[PDB]
This record gives sequence, structure tokens and C-alpha cells, in this order.
Amino acid sequence: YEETPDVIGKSVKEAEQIFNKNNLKLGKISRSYSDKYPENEIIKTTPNTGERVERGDSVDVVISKGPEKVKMPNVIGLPKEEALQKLKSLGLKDVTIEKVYNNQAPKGYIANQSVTANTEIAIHDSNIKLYESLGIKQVYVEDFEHKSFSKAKKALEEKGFKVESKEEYSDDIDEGDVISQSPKGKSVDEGSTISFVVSKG
Ligand SMILES: [Zn+2]
Ligand SMILES: [Zn+2]
Ligand SMILES: [Zn+2]
Ligand SMILES: [Zn+2]
Ligand SMILES: [Zn+2]
Ligand SMILES: [Zn+2]
Ligand SMILES: [Zn+2]
Repeated sequence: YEETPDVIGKSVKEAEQIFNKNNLKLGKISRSYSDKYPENEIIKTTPNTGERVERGDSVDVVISKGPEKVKMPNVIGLPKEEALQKLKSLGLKDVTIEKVYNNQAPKGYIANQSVTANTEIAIHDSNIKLYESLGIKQVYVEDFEHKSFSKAKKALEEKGFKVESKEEYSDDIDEGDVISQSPKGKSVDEGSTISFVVSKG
């Protein structure tokens, strides 16, 4: 009894006018993600273009809600391969893993994600950068057994650690050098605490 006029790619507003102008009244506006059509253009009608409709009949449309979009999972504290799969199943597959140091997250675990958790994010051009954990950094402890503890504080601090010390008398180590040192220099560890015995005089 009549073509469904064509409204694919038009606003709802222009669509009613083409419908009304044809005796049809639109009615029933649903929405979708489209690859192909920009947000707000129409994608599909449901008698369907040029398919038969009766006059006074209504025709439903489905409008584009822009492109395919999703709520970012949280993956902080998951192990790397699990984290990657949470997002594979979700459509997030453009993922760059960047290894870094960390005082919370297990070696191998995700410390931190690019795009913030539970935001909605578009499977189009999501450059997902994930920060994997390496451990805490090992720094080196230069030995100071003999030598101005006064300087040595300054080394050690500037650089990782905090430094703790107490005083003994020695007539075998100049008032102020170092009688002993705690983490036996020349290993490497965290931002830990180096303890000193300093000749008191
Ligand atoms: Zn067309
Ligand atoms: Zn009908
Ligand atoms: Zn000594
Ligand atoms: Zn000296
Ligand atoms: Zn002692
Ligand atoms: Zn003395
Ligand atoms: Zn302490």
C-alpha cells in the first residue's frame, strides 16, 4: 500500500517530516552503536525501506548512539595474563604492557592502568597502556666502615635510604668516622634503613 519512505541517515526530526508527509507517523525510537553512522543519524527502520506499509501506520526507527563503547574494568592487582584476558573478553585488545618498580604490587601484577577504572571507553583507538610490577628497586649500599659518618649520612640519604645511628667511645677510630655499618654495604635492597655505629671520641 506504499513504500516506506527512506530515512536511513537522517535525524528523527527530518524523519517525522518525511513520514508525516506520507501519512505515516513515526513512533518508537530505539538506539544503537554504529561503526557506519554518526550519533543521531538513523540506522534502520522497521517496516524497512520501501517495504510495504499501510497509511496511518506507524514506523519504528533505530538511531545511532555513536560507536561501540564499554566501561573500563579495573585490573589493578590482577596478575598480567589475567588482566589481559579480562579485557580481551570485553573487546579491549590494543594493550601495551610497560614494566615498572613497585612497593605494593607483586612482581608480575598490574600496579596501575592508563585509562581510569570504570570509565566508559571506546573500543575505537583505546591505546591501553598497563603498568606491570617489577618489585621494589634494588639500590646499592656503598660501604662506609671508616670515614666521616657525617658525609655518609649525606650519601645514603640523597638516594634511597634513611639512616639511623648511635655513638660509642673508640681510641681506634677517629671521633666521627664509622665503627660499623648495618646492611653490610655492597648488597642492594629497597628504600630500607641503614644503621651505623659512629666513634664517639
Ligand atoms: Zn538510502
Ligand atoms: Zn500496517
Ligand atoms: Zn674499621
Ligand atoms: Zn677520617
Ligand atoms: Zn660496640
Ligand atoms: Zn677516647
Ligand atoms: Zn628504625
